[PDB]
Amino acid sequence: EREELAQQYEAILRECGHGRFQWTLYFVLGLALMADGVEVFVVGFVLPSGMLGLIVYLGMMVGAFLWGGLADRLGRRQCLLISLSVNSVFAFFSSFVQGYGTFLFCRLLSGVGIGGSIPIVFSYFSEFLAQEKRGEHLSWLCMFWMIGGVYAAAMAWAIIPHYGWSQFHSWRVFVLVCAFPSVFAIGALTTQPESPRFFLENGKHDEAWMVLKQVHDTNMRAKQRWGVRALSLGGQVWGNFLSCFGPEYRRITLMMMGVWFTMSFSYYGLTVWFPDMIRHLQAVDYASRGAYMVYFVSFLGTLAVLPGNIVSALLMDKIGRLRMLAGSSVMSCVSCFFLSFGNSESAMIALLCLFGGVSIASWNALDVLTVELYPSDKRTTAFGFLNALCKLAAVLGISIFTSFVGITKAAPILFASAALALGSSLALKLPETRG
Ligand SMILES: COCc1nn2c(CN3C[C@@H](CCC(F)(F)F)CC3=O)c(C(F)(F)F)nc2s1
Repeated sequence: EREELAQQYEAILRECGHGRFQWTLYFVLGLALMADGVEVFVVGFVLPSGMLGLIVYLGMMVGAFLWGGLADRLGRRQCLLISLSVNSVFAFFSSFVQGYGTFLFCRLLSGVGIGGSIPIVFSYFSEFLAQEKRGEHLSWLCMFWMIGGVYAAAMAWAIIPHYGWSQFHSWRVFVLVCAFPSVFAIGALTTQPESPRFFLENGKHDEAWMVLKQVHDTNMRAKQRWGVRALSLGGQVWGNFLSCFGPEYRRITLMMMGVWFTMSFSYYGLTVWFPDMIRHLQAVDYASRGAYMVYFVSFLGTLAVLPGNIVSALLMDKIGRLRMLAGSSVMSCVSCFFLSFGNSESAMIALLCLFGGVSIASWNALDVLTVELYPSDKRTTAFGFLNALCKLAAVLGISIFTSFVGITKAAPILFASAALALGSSLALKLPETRG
């Protein structure tokens, strides 16, 4: 069967152990995730400078599902290469455009390219990690999203600190420097093999043996008519997506959808309500008598997330994944309640940092759970579907929370708190990755 092969694969991985190969691949996929973080920041904060920049999220969901589904039939390295190439190509194109139409079309296609970054990188990394400590290592890899977010925030604060709302223009230079991480990720990933789990599942056992030999050698330095092809490939992708909701994985997938949607909705609503709330406070304080404030707030908020991820990774395996996920979701809800006490910009930044640092642990734990609960034959399909669900949640939360801006700080707080409470409730029902 396929369960007995998993035990053999885990035995080979454990016998080899961690080493150079895993860390090199860790940095490669870290660059790949840095690209995704950069694009998320760019869409969330830079593109509006109005509401029509959400097209990039709406394309990120499509790309996430498409690349996740394809990665099971074609490969994690090949499909990640294709997706990162699309993202880099269109991010590079965006710089030379001369209007918002072409600019947003290029950003939409680059978002389609980068949508499948997270699913494929997480499945691809988890397929090289032994069960002994893969939670801590996936949590370590989660850091690179924060690195990319802070990188983009710093480059925006340094390059274009002024609004477009009243390579030559500063924003074009910012665009291409933000595209750089994708190019570095592609260049790094071209030097990596293909995950042997995918080869073994497809039937290329000899290629899986070659990949495992490469891993061991690297670690040893330590211690129309023809259109039926596309039609059938899409058919396999659809069949895997439908099997994710089969007699088994239906309850698991529904719980995963609920928790992922709650987390993403809350986070993406709040991180767009925070700079807007601070800016409205500044406006009313100047009335009590240009854009680099948003980028500085984003830089601080995404930088504050990194200590939380340091603590999460070191404690992911010592404590667990259900315990971490629950103790992070309820703490995120509590911090959403605390958001009321942020009655001034000074406190608003501190509460934003607190919320991010508290919440990163639930995302780490849920990554590990979603890669440990789905077999390799549907890991990337389900992960890409849930990433598309998260992007839709991000669009919905951004829209709602930006509609709340300047009216009341209790509606965003209660929306996020209810979302996180429902997410924590559904997370408590998630089965332990063990079963
Ligand atoms: C989109 O849903 C599938 C996944 N997305 N995703 C991410 C990307 N992040 C990090 C989150 C930070 C929340 C807060 F508040 F803690 F900072 C926001 C987001 O989108 C990661 C990680 F970056 F952590 F590696 N892991 C996965 S799975």
